[PDB]
Amino acid sequence: MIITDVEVRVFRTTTRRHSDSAGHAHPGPAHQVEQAMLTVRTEDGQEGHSFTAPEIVRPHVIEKFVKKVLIGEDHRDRERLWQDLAHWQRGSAAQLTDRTLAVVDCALWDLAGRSLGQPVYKLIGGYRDKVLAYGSIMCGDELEGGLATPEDYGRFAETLVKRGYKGIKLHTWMPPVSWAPDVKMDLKACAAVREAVGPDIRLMIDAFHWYSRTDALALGRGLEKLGFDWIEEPMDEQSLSSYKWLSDNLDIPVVGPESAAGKHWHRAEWIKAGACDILRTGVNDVGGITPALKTMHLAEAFGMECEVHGNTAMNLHVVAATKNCRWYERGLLHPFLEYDDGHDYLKSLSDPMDRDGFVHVPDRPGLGEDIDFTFIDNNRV
Ligand SMILES: [Mg+2]
Repeated sequence: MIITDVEVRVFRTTTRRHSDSAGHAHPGPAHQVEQAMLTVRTEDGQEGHSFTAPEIVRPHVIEKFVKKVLIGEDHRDRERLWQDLAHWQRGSAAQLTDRTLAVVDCALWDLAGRSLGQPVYKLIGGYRDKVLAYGSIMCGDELEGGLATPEDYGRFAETLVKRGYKGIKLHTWMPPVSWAPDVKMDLKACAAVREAVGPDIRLMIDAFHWYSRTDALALGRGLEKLGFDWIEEPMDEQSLSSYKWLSDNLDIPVVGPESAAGKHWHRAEWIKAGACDILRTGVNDVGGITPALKTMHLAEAFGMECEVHGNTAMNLHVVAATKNCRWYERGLLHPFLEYDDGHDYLKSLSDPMDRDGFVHVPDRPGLGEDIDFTFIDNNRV
């Protein structure tokens, strides 16, 4: 069960998903994007895999940090290995990130699952085999017929309800969109969606992540008359105090923190200070499945829900293994893209959804990602 190799394979995936200068996703021309796959192998030849961006698992990080911690170690000692990596972050000159911790932890979970022939959520201790998912809409754009106007969001929302989604979350306009951000426009989009889907579909909004306190209050107040389930990260999450203030001034539930650093430790501070009404976590945000589970348990002890940020198997398994999370986040979605088509490097979807809005966790070992190793080999960088 001893780890003998840690390898990274970079390949090209064909996609229409682009990201602007601020990191927001948008649909664009079909192009090839470099993707990396991390593989951990043991003495007996068993392997575990996980995907991430090339820079996160580049040679510098693999040689200086990851191999030194994993090679020659019992792969099942996930807590000891995660803690070893966490301990080296402070002195890593800012290069050993939570993102690197997440991919390594995920590969370790996949390795244990594949080695035992067990789905990761079943190994953790399963709670549910299927879970409701909300359609998470991409940030706004300036594409005619895409997500350029409030009406465009309303029209896309109708399409998502038809698909089966019981919940819908809007990500509104953000720079570099020429005129963004604009609280009034964001509210018009929210109103358009509510008008289009009716009062029975659950709605949420994840607007510009850096609004001032005054703008966030105006946004939240406008959401009141629309009956939205929650307002997500409307202000810079580095300001815990701003969230304590905003929560005390809004009726609508505030969910967070999504992007704030500090992993589960910082999440505890948000609970202690009453900075949110619903907690938030994510495998990529807190450094892996291991710390994500800790954040779920933390929230549960306070009788709170903890909504998991992000799609893909790693997050789906956390959701399936816990009770205090209302949804699995399926997206990001856009009218110009067909999410159900999947990825070219995966033979099947990790998160198939039925016509009733329930995603069914695949009955496959580990994270259950149906990897097309042949495609990856044929498209190596
Ligand atoms: Mg968000």
